[PDB]
Amino acid sequence: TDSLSFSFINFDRDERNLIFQGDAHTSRNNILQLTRTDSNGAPVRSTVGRILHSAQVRLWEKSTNRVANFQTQFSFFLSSPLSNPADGIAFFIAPPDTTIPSGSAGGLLGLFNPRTALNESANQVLAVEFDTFFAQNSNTWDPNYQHIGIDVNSIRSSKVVRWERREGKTLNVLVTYNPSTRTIDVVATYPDGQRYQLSHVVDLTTILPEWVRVGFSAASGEQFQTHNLESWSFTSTLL
Amino acid sequence: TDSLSFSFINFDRDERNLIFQGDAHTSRNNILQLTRTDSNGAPVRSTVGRILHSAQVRLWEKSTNRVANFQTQFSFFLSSPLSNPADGIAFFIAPPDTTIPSGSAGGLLGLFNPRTALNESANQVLAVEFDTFFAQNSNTWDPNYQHIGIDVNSIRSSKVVRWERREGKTLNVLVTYNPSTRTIDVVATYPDGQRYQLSHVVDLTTILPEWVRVGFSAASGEQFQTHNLESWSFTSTLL
Ligand SMILES: CO[C@H]1O[C@H](CO)[C@@H](O)[C@H](O[C@H]2O[C@H](CO)[C@@H](O)[C@H](O)[C@@H]2O)[C@@H]1O
Ligand SMILES: CO[C@H]1O[C@H](CO)[C@@H](O)[C@H](O[C@H]2O[C@H](CO)[C@@H](O)[C@H](O)[C@@H]2O)[C@@H]1O
Ligand SMILES: *[C@@H]1O[C@H](CO)[C@@H](O)[C@H](O)[C@H]1NC(C)=O
Ligand SMILES: *[C@@H]1O[C@H](CO)[C@@H](O)[C@H](O)[C@H]1NC(C)=O
Ligand SMILES: [Ca+2]
Ligand SMILES: [Ca+2]
Ligand SMILES: [Mn+2]
Ligand SMILES: [Mn+2]
Repeated sequence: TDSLSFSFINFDRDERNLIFQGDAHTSRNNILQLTRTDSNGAPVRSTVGRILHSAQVRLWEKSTNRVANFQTQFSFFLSSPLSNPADGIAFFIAPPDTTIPSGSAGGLLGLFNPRTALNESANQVLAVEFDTFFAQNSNTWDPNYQHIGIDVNSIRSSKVVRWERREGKTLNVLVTYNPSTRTIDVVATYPDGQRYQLSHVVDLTTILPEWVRVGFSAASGEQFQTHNLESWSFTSTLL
Repeated sequence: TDSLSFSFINFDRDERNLIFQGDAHTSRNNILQLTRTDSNGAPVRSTVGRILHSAQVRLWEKSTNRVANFQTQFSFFLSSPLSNPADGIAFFIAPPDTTIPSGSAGGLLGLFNPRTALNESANQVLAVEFDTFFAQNSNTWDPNYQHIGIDVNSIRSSKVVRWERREGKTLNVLVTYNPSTRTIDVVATYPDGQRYQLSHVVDLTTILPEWVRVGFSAASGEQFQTHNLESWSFTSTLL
């Protein structure tokens, strides 16, 4: 596979190219609802949902020292009745057989096991997190504010920028990887022009295997919110 | 899925996004060898191989009357010691669960069952065939010359154009579907400029289900040749 691209303007109840994990489901409004809701659509405690595209990405080739670039765009909104809604949504990249770790329903965002969430040698994941919950006695790795973070094999972000959750409002995001500069760049905006930018230098060939899957994860622990993925496009080329 | 694209500059022995059926395999020269070879690489009798991309294409949407377009490019060469090498290679589109029919190793090109190969109501397939074998007492549906054909639910092509097989030589092909004119167009060239063109009006929403897979099939019966797929790119958008 030397190039791969796909897009979801919205999400289809009869989709065939998504792997659904945990509580992820497609709503009647063509929204990918990652986390569990009750019969009235209200968010509930202790839930993880994830999606991965069924098509795998060749991120690099050992035999030839080629590396892929990628560009991905997505939009989402979060809703909750709580003053401290939790826990957040992340774009992520992981080995193709990745599954939801035990104990990941909460501040580990469906990406990490509590026993190894800070142990880089035990993980293989790149994530861009939109983290709404930062209580310092439970999310001890977090900054003391809502934030966007680039995560490399750890729930402790390598880089963060302060971010403002806006109840019910859509955030649009562009994430790119440049293999020649080994840079992940993140740009996120709200419709009124409020902008967030974050970057981190990481050689993805050192943290991920040759073939990966890409997708999204979200979770709630004892505090909760819906995590509503509205759209997603992805392009990759193996230079 | 509102758009899907992928490409193979050549073929990877460690590919992850191809469904291999029958004798299809990837050679040490990064060639997709569809049909069976012996230990010396020589083609053998009575073999079918097919590949399908693992990602499914939404060809149309019943709920919304949207229809996809697609453009696909590929190249292949055929090799054989015989005066009458057989049987040919086809690009095809079929339901996602499609498998090799029994008795398809020969002039049915790995696409049809002998009992229903001419019964349109029993099939769901669009194929563009490159047919090298036309003996009139066994391939009774064929023109009496080598040909490119557009096949709609039948091994008897809806449209044909005379074509010249060239031993060991690469043919480059572009196939497109225009949903507004419901036209399949085929253009094939050899490096010296020799050109072949063929088109056929067929409403794909009337012959194929909403979700399909795309790929290639080749077969040999009592006469034989290798069917060597060199490259393949595919793009589709659901307008
Ligand atoms: C009200 O819940 C907060 O206080 C509790 C007691 O200190 C914590 O157990 C609780 O942590 C869990 O919920 C959060 C938010 O969903 C989650 O981030 C964390 O991983 C735990 O699941 C929370 O701090
Ligand atoms: C020498 O084989 C030709 O003559 C035989 C006797 O008439 C046929 O059985 C034979 O047909 C089978 O092979 C061809 C070529 O591979 C294939 O197109 C056909 O479907 C049969 O498998 C062939 O005509
Ligand atoms: C980190 O994880 C690896 C693999 O599970 C393990 O060998 C190592 O001991 C762990 N480190 C700590 C400090 O637990
Ligand atoms: C064609 O196929 C259909 C479905 O298998 C069958 O009902 C029909 O009788 C077939 N026609 C003939 C002439 O065999
Ligand atoms: Ca957190
Ligand atoms: Ca034939
Ligand atoms: Mn965080
Ligand atoms: Mn024919």
